Amino acid sequence: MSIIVISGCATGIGAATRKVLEAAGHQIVGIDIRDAEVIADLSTAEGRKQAIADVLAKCSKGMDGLVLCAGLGPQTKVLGNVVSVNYFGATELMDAFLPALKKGHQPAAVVISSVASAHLAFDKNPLALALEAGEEAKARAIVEHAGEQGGNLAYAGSKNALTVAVRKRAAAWGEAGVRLNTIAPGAFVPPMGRRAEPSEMASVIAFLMSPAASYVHGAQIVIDGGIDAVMRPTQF
Amino acid sequence: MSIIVISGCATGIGAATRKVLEAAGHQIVGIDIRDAEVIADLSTAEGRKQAIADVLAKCSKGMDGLVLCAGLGPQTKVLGNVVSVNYFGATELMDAFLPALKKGHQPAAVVISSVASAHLAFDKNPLALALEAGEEAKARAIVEHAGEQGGNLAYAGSKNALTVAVRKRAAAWGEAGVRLNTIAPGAFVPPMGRRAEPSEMASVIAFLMSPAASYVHGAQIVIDGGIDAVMRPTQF
Repeated sequence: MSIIVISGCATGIGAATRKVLEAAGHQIVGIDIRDAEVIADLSTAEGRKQAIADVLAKCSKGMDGLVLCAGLGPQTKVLGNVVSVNYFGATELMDAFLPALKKGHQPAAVVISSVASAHLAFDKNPLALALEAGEEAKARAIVEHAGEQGGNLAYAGSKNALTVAVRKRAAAWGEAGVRLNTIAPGAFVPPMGRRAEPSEMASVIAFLMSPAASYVHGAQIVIDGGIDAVMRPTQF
Repeated sequence: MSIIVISGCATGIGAATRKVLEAAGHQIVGIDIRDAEVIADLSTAEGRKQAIADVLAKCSKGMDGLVLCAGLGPQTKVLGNVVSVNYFGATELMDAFLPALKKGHQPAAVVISSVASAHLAFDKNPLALALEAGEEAKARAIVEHAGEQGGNLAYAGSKNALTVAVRKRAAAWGEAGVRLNTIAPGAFVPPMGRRAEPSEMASVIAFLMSPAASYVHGAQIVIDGGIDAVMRPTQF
C-alpha cells in the first residue's frame, strides 16, 4: 500500500536502500539493468521513457516515495553514459514521477549526488548549460572530447549539475507537498578513520524518507566521515 | 548509564530534544539559566568555566553525547551576549567536553547553528578572527559598535564562525572517535509555507546522535522546509 520506486536497486547504495525501506514496510518498484521490477538502461532517452512508463503503469494511484541511486563513476568505459545516467537518469524520472508522488502519503524523494558536486562551481561547470537545457548529445560529446581526465569531468560535472537541479526544484516540489533532498556520499583516510558501508548511506536515506525529516527539504546531506569538513571548512 | 549533556535545555529545541532523548533512555544533564541540572549563564567567561566544571563533576566516567542548543537571536538587548553565548558558549564547552565524550559509547555531538551561518562568508565575517583568536571583549565590542543591523551581525556572525569552528574540529574529533555535526534551523504536514515545531528539529538531532548517522561527520544539516534551496540553489 506504500510504494517506493528505487533506481539503481541492484547494487551498492540502491540495493542497501531497498533492504532498509522494505524493513519499514514499503513495497518497492526497482529500476535497473537486472534484479529489478523494471528492467531499463537509463543511458538513453528511449530507455528512460520506457522506464518511466513501466513505473507509472504500476503506480496509477500514486507512489509514496522515490530514491534515485542509479549512477556511474569515473573510469566508466564510455564516458557519455556517465552524464546520461547520472543526470538525465535522475532528472527525467523525478520530473515524470512528481504527479504520482503528489497523490502519495507523506511523499518524499532522495537523490544520490556526491561530494564531488562541490568540487566545481555551477557557473564554471562545462556541462551546466547543456545539462540544464536538456542537451544530452552535446553533454556527452563534451566529456568524450575531454582532455586528460574526462572521467572526473563527467562525474563531478554531472553530480554538480544534479545537486543544483534538485535545489532548483525545491519551490515546485514544496508547492506540490513533496519533500526532495539529496545525499552526497564521499568521493584519503577520512577523519572517522574508515570507509563507509552502503548500509550507512541507506540509513541516512531512510531517515530522509521518514517523518523524522518532516521539515527537511531541498537539503544536501554529506555522508563522508568528515572529509568535506577538512577540505572545505569555510564552505557549506 | 548513558549521559547526554544538553545546553539550552529549558526551552525550544533544547527542551524538545531533551524529551526525545530521555524517551530514548538517556540520562540528561542540562545546562540553562533555570530548569536544568546545571544552572548557568554562558554569557561570561567565568559563567562558562563554572558550567564546565559542574558538568564534568557529573560526567567523571564520560558522556555519550552532547547537544549545544543554547543561543540568543538578533534583537537581543545586549548584543555582546549574543556573541558570547552563541560562540564561546558552544566552543569552550565542546572543547572542554571532548575528553569525556572520548570515553563514551558511540559518542556524538550536535551543535545548533543556523541557516544564517551561510548568509556571510567566513573570510568576510568581521567577527571571524577575533572569535577564532578567543578575543571575546574585542568580538563583543565589534557588534555593540556596529550600529545598524548590529543584531544581524552578532547573530549571523557568531553562527557563521560557529559552523566553521565545528568543521575545523572534524579532524581532531574524528581521530578521537567522536562525531560532531551541526544542524541549521531556518526559523504529517508539508514543510513549505509553515513554521516548524521544535519537535521537528529534535527528531533530526536524534537521528544525528544515533548509529543511523554513523558516517555523518563534520556536516551541517539544514532544517528549513526548503527556503535555503530556493535562495541558494548553486551554493551548498
